[PDB]
Order: sequence, then structure tokens, then C-alpha cells
Amino acid sequence: RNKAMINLHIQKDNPKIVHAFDMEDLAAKAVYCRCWRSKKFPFCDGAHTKHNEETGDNVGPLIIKKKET
Amino acid sequence: KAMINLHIQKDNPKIVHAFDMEDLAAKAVYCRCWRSKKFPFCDGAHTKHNEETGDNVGPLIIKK
Ligand code: FES
Ligand code: FES
Repeated sequence: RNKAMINLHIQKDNPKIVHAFDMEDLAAKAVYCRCWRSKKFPFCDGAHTKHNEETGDNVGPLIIKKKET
Repeated sequence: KAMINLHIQKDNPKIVHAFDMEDLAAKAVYCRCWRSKKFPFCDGAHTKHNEETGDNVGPLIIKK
């Protein structure tokens, strides 16, 4: 009946987890976690697969690429 | 174990978004909470989510 947290474990000493990157620093491809289960947060490490299988969810990452380095 | 995404595009078995930086404006704010009405962009819905659940999630920002 009570709504669940999305992030169970990550950096709980931080009252609001925000990441901010400059485009100029970006790699050719970055894969960012939107499931809060990655062990390498804020990057996606495939943990969303286990999460989706265990919970029936359908979440996946955000991919940011550069057309040119 | 509870789902994270409650309502967004449930006919897609795994929601992935991919963008090229050259297409972006000087600032893009991406939702990591699956509560935005403008998903995949952040509309501030994370604030209510954090308030109601005690969570601490927030967006990912790509800026110039
Ligand atoms: S590990 Fe979280 S979206 Fe892939
Ligand atoms: S609305 Fe989801 S992270 Fe801001």
C-alpha cells in the first residue's frame, strides 16, 4: 500500500543524487544507469536485467554518444 | 521486490533511450526516477517521489 523507494542502497548519505557532465568531457559512448542497481552507478553495468527479471519491470539505460570525438 | 517503473511504456520489454550529443541543446536533464510526465526528460517529479517515499533520487544532466 505504501509506495516503494526506487533506490534501495546507493549513496544514502546524499539527500538527492544528481550527476552532471559537460559534453566536452564525454566519451564516445556512455551508458547511464536508470535502475539504481548498478554496482558502478551512475554507469550501467547490466544490473537492470536482474532487476527486470526479478520484479517484472522493463527499465533500461540511457545511452549518450558523440557523433564525433 | 517492487518495480521501479510503474506506468511508462509497459509494452516495451526494456526501455532504452539513445541520443547523440550533437543533437542536444546546451542543457539536457534526463529522468532517472520513471515518474516524469515528459520521460525520458526530467520534469521535477522526482521531488514528490522523494518526499512520499523517503528516497534520494535525481536526474542526470548533460550540459555545455
Ligand atoms: S544497470 Fe541500471 S540501467 Fe543498466
Ligand atoms: S522527474 Fe525523474 S529524475 Fe526528475
